[PDB]
Amino acid sequence: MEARDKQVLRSLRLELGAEVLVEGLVLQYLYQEGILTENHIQEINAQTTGLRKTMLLLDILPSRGPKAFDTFLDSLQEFPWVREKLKKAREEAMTDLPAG
Repeated sequence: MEARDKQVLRSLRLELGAEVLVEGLVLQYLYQEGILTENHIQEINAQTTGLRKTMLLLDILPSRGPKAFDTFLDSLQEFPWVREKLKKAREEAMTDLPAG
Protein backbone atom coordinates (compact mmCIF):
# COMPACT_ATOMS: atom_id res chain seq x y z
CA MET A 1 0.00 0.00 0.00
CA GLU A 2 2.40 2.68 1.25
CA ALA A 3 4.71 2.27 -1.75
CA ARG A 4 2.99 3.51 -4.91
CA ASP A 5 3.58 7.26 -5.13
CA LYS A 6 7.00 7.12 -3.50
CA GLN A 7 7.92 4.33 -5.93
CA VAL A 8 7.14 6.48 -8.94
CA LEU A 9 9.11 9.38 -7.58
CA ARG A 10 12.33 7.44 -7.06
CA SER A 11 12.01 5.78 -10.48
CA LEU A 12 11.44 8.74 -12.78
CA ARG A 13 13.23 10.77 -10.10
CA LEU A 14 16.68 9.83 -11.35
CA GLU A 15 15.52 9.42 -14.95
CA LEU A 16 14.23 12.89 -15.75
CA GLY A 17 16.30 13.95 -12.76
CA ALA A 18 19.50 13.61 -14.76
CA GLU A 19 18.35 16.27 -17.22
CA VAL A 20 14.99 17.29 -18.69
CA LEU A 21 13.83 20.73 -17.53
CA VAL A 22 15.80 23.88 -16.71
CA GLU A 23 12.99 26.42 -16.35
CA GLY A 24 9.20 26.67 -16.35
CA LEU A 25 6.30 27.26 -13.97
CA VAL A 26 5.88 24.01 -12.04
CA LEU A 27 6.93 23.93 -8.38
CA GLN A 28 5.11 27.27 -8.20
CA TYR A 29 1.70 25.64 -8.53
CA LEU A 30 3.02 23.12 -6.08
CA TYR A 31 4.76 25.18 -3.43
CA GLN A 32 1.43 26.99 -3.44
CA GLU A 33 -0.92 24.03 -3.62
CA GLY A 34 0.99 22.63 -0.67
CA ILE A 35 3.08 20.02 -2.40
CA LEU A 36 6.00 21.75 -0.87
CA THR A 37 6.66 23.61 2.34
CA GLU A 38 9.15 25.75 4.27
CA ASN A 39 11.46 22.74 4.25
CA HIS A 40 11.29 22.74 0.47
CA ILE A 41 12.00 26.46 0.29
CA GLN A 42 15.45 25.56 1.54
CA GLU A 43 15.98 22.83 -1.04
CA ILE A 44 14.28 24.70 -3.90
CA ASN A 45 16.00 27.97 -3.08
CA ALA A 46 19.18 25.89 -2.96
CA GLN A 47 19.32 24.86 -6.68
CA THR A 48 21.84 27.55 -7.63
CA THR A 49 21.62 26.38 -11.25
CA GLY A 50 18.27 25.37 -12.70
CA LEU A 51 18.13 21.60 -13.05
CA ARG A 52 18.16 21.25 -9.27
CA LYS A 53 14.65 22.67 -8.88
CA THR A 54 13.49 19.54 -10.69
CA MET A 55 15.64 17.23 -8.60
CA LEU A 56 14.07 19.00 -5.68
CA LEU A 57 10.51 17.77 -6.07
CA LEU A 58 11.91 14.40 -7.00
CA ASP A 59 14.04 14.77 -3.86
CA ILE A 60 11.23 16.07 -1.65
CA LEU A 61 8.21 13.97 -2.64
CA PRO A 62 10.18 10.85 -1.54
CA SER A 63 10.56 12.40 1.91
CA ARG A 64 8.32 15.46 2.26
CA GLY A 65 5.12 14.73 0.35
CA PRO A 66 2.77 11.72 0.69
CA LYS A 67 0.26 12.62 -2.02
CA ALA A 68 2.21 15.40 -3.73
CA PHE A 69 2.49 13.38 -6.93
CA ASP A 70 -0.91 13.85 -8.59
CA THR A 71 -0.33 17.55 -7.97
CA PHE A 72 3.41 17.54 -8.67
CA LEU A 73 2.41 16.26 -12.12
CA ASP A 74 -0.28 18.86 -12.59
CA SER A 75 2.72 21.20 -12.57
CA LEU A 76 4.83 19.21 -15.02
CA GLN A 77 5.63 22.21 -17.22
CA GLU A 78 6.21 19.58 -19.95
CA PHE A 79 3.60 17.00 -18.85
CA PRO A 80 2.97 15.95 -22.50
CA TRP A 81 6.23 14.02 -22.14
CA VAL A 82 7.13 14.31 -18.46
CA ARG A 83 3.68 13.44 -17.11
CA GLU A 84 3.25 10.47 -19.42
CA LYS A 85 6.69 9.08 -18.66
CA LEU A 86 5.85 9.80 -15.03
CA LYS A 87 2.49 8.17 -14.57
CA LYS A 88 4.11 5.48 -16.63
CA ALA A 89 6.60 5.05 -13.82
CA ARG A 90 3.67 5.10 -11.43
CA GLU A 91 2.39 2.02 -13.12
CA GLU A 92 5.90 0.62 -13.52
CA ALA A 93 7.86 1.97 -10.52
CA MET A 94 4.99 1.05 -8.20
CA THR A 95 5.96 -2.34 -6.77
CA ASP A 96 3.31 -4.76 -8.03
CA LEU A 97 2.30 -8.06 -6.43
CA PRO A 98 1.15 -9.89 -9.60
CA ALA A 99 3.53 -11.24 -12.23
CA GLY A 100 2.24 -12.35 -15.62
